[PDB]
Amino acid sequence: MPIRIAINGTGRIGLCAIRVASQRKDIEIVAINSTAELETLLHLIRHDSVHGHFEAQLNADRTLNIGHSKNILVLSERDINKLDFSAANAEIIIECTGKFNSLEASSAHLKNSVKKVIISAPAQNTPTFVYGVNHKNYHNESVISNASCTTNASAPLLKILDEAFKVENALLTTIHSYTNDQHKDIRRARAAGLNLIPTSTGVSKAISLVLPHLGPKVTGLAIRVPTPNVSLVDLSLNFKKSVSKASVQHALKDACKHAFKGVVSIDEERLVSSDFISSPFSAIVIDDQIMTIGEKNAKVLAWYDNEMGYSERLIDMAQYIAQ
Amino acid sequence: MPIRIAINGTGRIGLCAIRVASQRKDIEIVAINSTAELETLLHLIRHDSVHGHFEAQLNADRTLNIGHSKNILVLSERDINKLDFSAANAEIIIECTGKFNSLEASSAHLKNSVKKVIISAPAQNTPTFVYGVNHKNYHNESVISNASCTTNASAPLLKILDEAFKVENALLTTIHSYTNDQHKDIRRARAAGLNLIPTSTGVSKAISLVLPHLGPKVTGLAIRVPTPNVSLVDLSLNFKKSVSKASVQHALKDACKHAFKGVVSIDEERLVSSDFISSPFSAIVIDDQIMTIGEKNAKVLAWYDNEMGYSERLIDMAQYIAQ
Amino acid sequence: MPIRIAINGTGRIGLCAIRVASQRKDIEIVAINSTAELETLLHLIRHDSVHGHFEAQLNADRTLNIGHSKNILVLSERDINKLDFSAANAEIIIECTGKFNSLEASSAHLKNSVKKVIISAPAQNTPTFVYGVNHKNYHNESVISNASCTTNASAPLLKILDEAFKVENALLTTIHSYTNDQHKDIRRARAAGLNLIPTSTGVSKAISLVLPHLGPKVTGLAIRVPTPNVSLVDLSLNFKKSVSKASVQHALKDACKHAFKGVVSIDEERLVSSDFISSPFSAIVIDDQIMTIGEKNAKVLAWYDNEMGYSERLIDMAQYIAQ
Amino acid sequence: MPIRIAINGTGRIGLCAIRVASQRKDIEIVAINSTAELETLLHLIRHDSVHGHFEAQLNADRTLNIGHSKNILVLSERDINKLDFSAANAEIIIECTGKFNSLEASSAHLKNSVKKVIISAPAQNTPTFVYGVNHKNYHNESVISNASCTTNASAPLLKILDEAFKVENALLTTIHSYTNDQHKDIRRARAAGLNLIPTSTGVSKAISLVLPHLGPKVTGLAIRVPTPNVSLVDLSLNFKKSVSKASVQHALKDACKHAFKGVVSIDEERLVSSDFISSPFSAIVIDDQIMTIGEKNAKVLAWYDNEMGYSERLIDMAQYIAQ
Repeated sequence: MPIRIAINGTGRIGLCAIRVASQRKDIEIVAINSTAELETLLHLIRHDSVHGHFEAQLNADRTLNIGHSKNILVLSERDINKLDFSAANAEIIIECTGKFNSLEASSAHLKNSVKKVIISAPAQNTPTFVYGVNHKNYHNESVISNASCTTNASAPLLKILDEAFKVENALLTTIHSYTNDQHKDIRRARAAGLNLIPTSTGVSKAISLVLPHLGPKVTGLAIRVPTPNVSLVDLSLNFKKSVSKASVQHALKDACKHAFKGVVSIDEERLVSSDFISSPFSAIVIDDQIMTIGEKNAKVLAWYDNEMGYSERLIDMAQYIAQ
Repeated sequence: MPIRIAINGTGRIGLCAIRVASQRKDIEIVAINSTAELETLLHLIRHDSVHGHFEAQLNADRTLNIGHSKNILVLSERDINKLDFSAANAEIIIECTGKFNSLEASSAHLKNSVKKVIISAPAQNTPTFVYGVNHKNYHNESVISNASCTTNASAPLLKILDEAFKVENALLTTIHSYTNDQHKDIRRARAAGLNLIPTSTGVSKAISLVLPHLGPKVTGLAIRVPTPNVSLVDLSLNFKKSVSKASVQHALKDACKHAFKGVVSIDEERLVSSDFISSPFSAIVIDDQIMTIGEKNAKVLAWYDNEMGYSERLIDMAQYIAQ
Repeated sequence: MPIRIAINGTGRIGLCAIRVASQRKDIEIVAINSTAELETLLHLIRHDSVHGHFEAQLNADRTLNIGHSKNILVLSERDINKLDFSAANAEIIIECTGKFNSLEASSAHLKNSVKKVIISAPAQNTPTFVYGVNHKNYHNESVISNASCTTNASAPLLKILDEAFKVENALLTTIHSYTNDQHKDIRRARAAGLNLIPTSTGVSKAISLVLPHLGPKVTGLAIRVPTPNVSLVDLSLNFKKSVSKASVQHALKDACKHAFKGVVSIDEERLVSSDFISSPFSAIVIDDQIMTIGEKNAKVLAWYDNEMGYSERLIDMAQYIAQ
Repeated sequence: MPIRIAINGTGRIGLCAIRVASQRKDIEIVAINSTAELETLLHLIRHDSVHGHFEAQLNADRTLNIGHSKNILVLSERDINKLDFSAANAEIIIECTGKFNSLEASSAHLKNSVKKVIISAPAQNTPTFVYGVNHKNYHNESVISNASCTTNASAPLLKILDEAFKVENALLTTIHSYTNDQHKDIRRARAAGLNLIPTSTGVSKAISLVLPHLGPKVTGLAIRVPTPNVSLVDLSLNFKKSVSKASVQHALKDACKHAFKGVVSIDEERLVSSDFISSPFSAIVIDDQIMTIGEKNAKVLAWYDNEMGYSERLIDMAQYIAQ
């Protein structure tokens, strides 16, 4: 029987999760909770400025029909304590509202038929997993976090490169595309659309949750830029083992054939950011721009769609934790 | 007597050089050569989408009157061999067309009253100087290059940090704003306005010209982004001496008080890119985003206006080489 | 004695109103109410991505000192019923929060020393005035609306052209720049940053409030575009009197010399949108693009900064209603 | 036998024409002339920042294989007098370089196997046709123009509305998206990427070529905006017959069912500009934003992709003139 999931929240990540989940034969979306009116929700599923058009229909009984999910109940309840996914017999909640990003808050979902919650964001006090990095450490936790799009891109690369060459230290800069991004930090009060905006983002702590040995050896920051969706991570690494451009390229390519198949990819075609809109990978390595200096240092860049790679991992994690 | 300069070319750098030079009492712009009609040239001097409005007038005899340069002869001759700055008695040519970026090509200017040429770009076979880095090595060369805006930003920082801590290696990434940017590299055939575009840029060779000891120890790349003017350089460095965030901050601040006064600045106000439009500095360090990891590694970011800092250095170099 | 005003709300319009009011010797800003911390508010006054840097200081007693307003009390009270501008003896409130855009809601300000409220937006059930159009009809109303930036641009032009040629009908399209814009209309749910977005905006009703005879003769719409601040209105008019391009140009120019001096301007210099960032005019006519067809029809375009023209009118209206 | 065409020039319109023609079973692309290297041309066919990825292969003999065109000879000859499409037996040239936009210049193609030329731009002294408007007036001319994307959008609407209601006069404003746009007009010297730019465009003359009775009754202008591809035309019309919003809607809808089937479409779904990227229609009417005022005036808006609608018409015209 397909895994019965419900999506809570229909911002960008929730909408992408709907699209992704609808294409998986081992998933049934049984319910969506949205603040939008039904026809607005249908509109936003069908039409997207970056991801294009998508087929979705309304059934006669005003459930939705999308891909393999032919009978999706639509709810509109803001209060998590009143919200009741029981009529749809949901087993896993994908928590995409941004309002309950903690263990205590999202635990309010655990009632009736619901067994598990995956939070689509970093979350306070919450066991955190990145698919391909530490997801096999999962041990039946009922509320988990899928981390951030940034960590989903950088943690796979760090793991691959540490296994090959042994990371001594690394500095990460994320060029974070935020046109579609819907703090004690004064720069967050300034116009996203007109500016490059450097931001601290808790890189060391994030990495520590999924790669505990590396957390203390890495740090970095983000530069928010006014383009949509496709972001880049730039890792500057110092290794124990000597490296060349070729050896770094070969280590990354080998990983994509094996342990990170379907999660990390290599671009050998010299493409640009817009070519990776809607890419399902967590990271796409820019093969020709790998460089080394001295014996022990390298720079590695990788693209990612900050919605679609993440959302593909979200649903991968739902299938995994359902077993 | 003020130094008699002529500006060849009225693209973005030539126009910025006009504006800069007009405000210096020790400079007289005696001539401008432009492919534009006279009233078009006047328009483009007065009105700029990023640098705002500027006072300029046309004299009765149809010379221009701008700041301290009250009698600017306007020429329109494409052929360097026919071009004759003699009627204006020009001594130094600021070569801003992009058509003669070599020692052999720009040497065609050396005739009549002209003694020296400064090329506003990297140039083949041409002695290269960055103000504050190696300009005191100047030894009466008649044709020189002022390098690139990128090297003008990164070379001062490398020099400061090497003097303080000894650079073992460094990796540089420039986030290059190219909305106002008027190769064997296929990515250059793609839409600048819609994409992040990674590009090789010959970092090691560029640094080697002005900091020969460091050239072999540094490399990097650029990511072209569709914002105007204000760029960022991100340096990831490994040092011989142990560093902290504080010690790096103090080394940079001390340099701006002394050896790099008027060339490098520090931002302690947590500003964003648009705040540095039209800045005269080669680099403005982002003080709060300096970070270290391990004992020996640091990341330093700095802003620059890719036209105005460079153009202020261009005119600084003209005053210097005139002695 | 200068007129004692307080600004409620420090979004874009409130910040622009602060800057404007600070430069008027007949105004004293006595208080600002803001949800921001004091140092954040100071930052946002001093630094603006589109309007540039502005001088502001903090006094020893932690009032603000800006231009002619040397002792500005800073409050932070969200609840209009608890908010008390009495300590600063404010007489007029400039209501810029967007939360009280009705006669009933903004009437909660009328207590203690406060005599009048000007709402910086269209407001339900509220007497509405556009400076230069109908402000001389003011008759001591204690709560008024300054309409919208769009109506402030279009209503002056309609008035001028109706007086000259007699408007039979007109169609208005506003190209509304919304990068800095902080409904039953599904298009409002789509990405402002990536799209041209056509929107109904109640043109006929808006015009009817300030030009009652014309309201029934005009309609139109807006197209929201992802550029900042500088908008354009495009009016297509059918007149009773025959017109030429020249006669329309002359009617507009004459009005700017007389009845609309300081409110409407003419651009004879063939400028582009960025040249009018921070312009104080309600509308700047694009003289060379006026056209006619047939005997009776014309098209007239005009620029405006959707923050600064409006905010200059807001303070003009405060001075006027204070008498 | 399929019609043998060759595409001269591989800018945006040439590349779109390749993609379009490759999907038509009654067309064979026999040759492409490009200044690009072969692998660069292949890259630009396969990867597009706005139109996405497209399947194309290189055959063993280094012809291209795209859709129904399995044997495309690739040439690289800049000189029209040396260029020889004979080896590929081309019958119709689609002239997309922008270098030969006149009857005299493009007549240099008429040699060897070539019978006809279609110029993908307005062209001096050249018979001009818009598909659906006047293409049935074609009478075996050997060199023709397909006009501009703007005229392809506006002329169909003018024809429909004139037939229904009789146009007395009209004013047209085109919001022309020019991020992907690769004069005596000083505004053309300013930064396209940062500005709204009003431009005269010879509307009356353009319309006169395809709708001679209407040319004298219409005029207008363009406003160039920094978004990609999807443009809007805004027509303000005065009619002899009385109109309502409903009657205008019905006239446009009826035309799309009949005389303009496949050329004009209606949007009843309240979509935004990005939803029409790569649309094949010359114009897509914005049904809900049609408005009238008085008895005789209306405003009609319509979207178009400024590359793809035009390129679909270009190939439609090639099939038509081949008969």
